[PDB]
Amino acid sequence: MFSAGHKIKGTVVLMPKNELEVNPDGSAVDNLNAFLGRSVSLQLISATKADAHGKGKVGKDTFLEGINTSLPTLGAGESAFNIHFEWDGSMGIPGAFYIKNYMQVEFFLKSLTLEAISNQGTIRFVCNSWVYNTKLYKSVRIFFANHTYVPSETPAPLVSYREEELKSLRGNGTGERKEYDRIYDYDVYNDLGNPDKSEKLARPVLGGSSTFPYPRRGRTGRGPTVTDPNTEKQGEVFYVPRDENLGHLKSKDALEIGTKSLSQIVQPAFESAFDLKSTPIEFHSFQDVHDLYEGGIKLPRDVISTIIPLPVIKELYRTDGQHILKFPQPHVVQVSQSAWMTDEEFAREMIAGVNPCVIRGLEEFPPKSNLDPAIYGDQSSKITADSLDLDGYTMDEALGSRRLFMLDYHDIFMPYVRQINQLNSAKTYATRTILFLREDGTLKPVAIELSLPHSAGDLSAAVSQVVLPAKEGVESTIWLLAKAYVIVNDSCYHQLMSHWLNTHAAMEPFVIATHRHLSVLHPIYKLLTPHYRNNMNINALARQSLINANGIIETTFLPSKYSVEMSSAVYKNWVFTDQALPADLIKRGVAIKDPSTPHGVRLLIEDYPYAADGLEIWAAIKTWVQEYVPLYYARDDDVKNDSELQHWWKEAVEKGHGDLKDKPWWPKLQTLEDLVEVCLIIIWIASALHAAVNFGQYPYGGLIMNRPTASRRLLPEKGTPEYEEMINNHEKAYLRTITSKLPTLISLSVIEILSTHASDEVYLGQRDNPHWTSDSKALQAFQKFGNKLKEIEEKLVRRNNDPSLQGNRLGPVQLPYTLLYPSSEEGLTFRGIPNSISI
Ligand SMILES: [Fe+3]
Repeated sequence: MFSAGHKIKGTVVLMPKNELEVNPDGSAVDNLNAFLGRSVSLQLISATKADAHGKGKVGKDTFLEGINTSLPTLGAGESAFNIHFEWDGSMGIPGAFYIKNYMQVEFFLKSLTLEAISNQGTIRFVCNSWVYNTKLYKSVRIFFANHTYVPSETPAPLVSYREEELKSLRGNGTGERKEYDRIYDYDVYNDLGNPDKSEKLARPVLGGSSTFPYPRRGRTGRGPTVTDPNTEKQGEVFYVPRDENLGHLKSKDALEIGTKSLSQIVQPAFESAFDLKSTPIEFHSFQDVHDLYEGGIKLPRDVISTIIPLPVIKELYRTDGQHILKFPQPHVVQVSQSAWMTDEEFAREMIAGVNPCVIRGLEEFPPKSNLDPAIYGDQSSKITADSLDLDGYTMDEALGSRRLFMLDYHDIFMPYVRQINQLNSAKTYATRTILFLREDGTLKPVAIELSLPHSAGDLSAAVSQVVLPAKEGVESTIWLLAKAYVIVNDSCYHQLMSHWLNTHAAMEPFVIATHRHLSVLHPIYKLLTPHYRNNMNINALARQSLINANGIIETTFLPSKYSVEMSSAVYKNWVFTDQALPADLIKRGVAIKDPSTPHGVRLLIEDYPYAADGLEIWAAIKTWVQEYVPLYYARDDDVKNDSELQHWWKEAVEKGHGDLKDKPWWPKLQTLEDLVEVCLIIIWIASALHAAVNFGQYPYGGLIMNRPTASRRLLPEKGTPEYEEMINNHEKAYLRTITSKLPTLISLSVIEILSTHASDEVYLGQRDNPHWTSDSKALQAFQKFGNKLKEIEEKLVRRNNDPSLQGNRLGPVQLPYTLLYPSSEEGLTFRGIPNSISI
């Protein structure tokens, strides 16, 4: 009965821990009824009625009453609970709530729904957050209703709560971070080396210096190593704010745990098989490589037994359960097993492959170098115009008609060649490949320059050289090897720069800044956060097993211990505004500004799959951001006066990407134009850019010959048995040059995991909850965005089905370019654009 205290009917949906992360000895059930009694209490907070302090009034401690089992639309191992609050109309309208978990074990709170049949009828709270036992928290967990507000629009009673929650999220910059902590802060990459285990595992700190600038990462606070105070000590779990590590109902969907298992468990098992000489140490012919996805590879019983039961890992190979591991057939060989060897495919993959964003237009000949000849010797190119086959065109005609392009790794790799070549089993060249756009619209490679630095007293007699296309004799073998050296350069740049640096590492500082300065009520927070899903989690796991000293990348890629620092050298030239698709195309000389076109740019290679499909996605995102922003910012002054926004941007730049705060190109955030730009670029990088460079890894690189990760020797001298091998056994010559069999098994496994779409992925044009905001306007705009993406996909399908575009969109491998199709089912699909860098 009501006595100046009326009742509000509410429903709590939560997931018991044994749902998102289960294992036999991890189901401490204590079913539904244990959540009753005095186990969980919530308190409504008023958004309209305030106390003597200006803070909204707080209701009574209310405990769950019972298990609600009414609506079908409730899945994912979720449970609904009935609860009633004593909230008289005088208490105003609830806009938030406190929650205390008195149980020992934490649970995952999905939402609260107040069916307050009066005003708006229904008040919704989308929580999606783990609630640990109350004794573990310094302050009570607070959640807000799904309303959106810029700081100036926050209801007065909620103003203090909004700011306190942000202060809580920031922490104070000290202390070892714990599992239940939700503290976002920055730190340099000083956690990769392992000096305490060995001086050989000591690595330079990346970030915080002019020698090694680098984006910041999430602070973990484990403390100094015993031997080095600048290096953070080892830890079995690399912390990420609690909700950044949400589980999966299905174990097979926890793809990010794969790298740890592969490095620590699978790799040592593979190694033993080789140490015991139970399998040939090297591939002896191309068929030995093809065998991996056909009949498979035979390994010792206990190596199969070590692999076969592991979650995620067991999904990577088919097995007989005793001796065979069989990898899935890579997309690149599904129609033709030899097409990867063609010059047509080599050039096509530069515009439609795994790394379609490095090629540049060449407007002068010969190509020039900006490196010091005093250090590296004469840097003039040795490629002669007269030696090239440009389909009848003269050099001047090719240059003027904008038909000359290049894949230039000369200046990028030259500074590292000497030190990489001093390593055992690592030999590389700083390569440059010249390409010509034929009249038929396809690209053809016309020359490759294999350069080596030359200094006084060089012990090595190896010299630089230019290799030209050849289809027969030893010359054809030399040209095939030349393409291999180029792809090793490309694979390394792709893995470390196009992929790791530009997406994973560049985005983390924005994730941290967003949680530290934009409240969950903020429209820009709601706009950006979906594009951060799993990013910090995958990054922390990467720092621990992928990019760490002796981790997966160092043990499978050419640069070895120099891998990650090379990406710091490249970061010196990373420009935020150049990450925008149009600016990138223009900067690389593959497109020119053209106001008369729909996208504002004219492509110099009209059928450049990545760029043409990408511009369509870029346009759809821009339209969405341009429609969303106005809903909350009427004029430029509103942007300038948003305190959270200014704080967020100031920190993202001066702290997150602090080593480059001194650059002239950082956008200011004083106008509506600036805001749309920064958000558009962030969303682009997290979704489409990452998808384009990530999901083709196994599809193209699943055949080691197509995408070698390392080279082990330079070209042989004419009078040596190695030279004789090129003439007599070119397959063996090729295999001895590229990645060895053991590291191949490990790298194929990693890229297989990274190219897989978890079944619980949230794609571009999707949100994890249909009530992310109460604002119907923002909800309409998002609907248009999704409809437009479906429209774009129909168009890309037509492009792939158009025979006149077969040369660049399909190639001799007959693999339709689907990497930029917005949607996809689960698996290794070669399509689908996730909202974020989630793997
Ligand atoms: Fe990735």
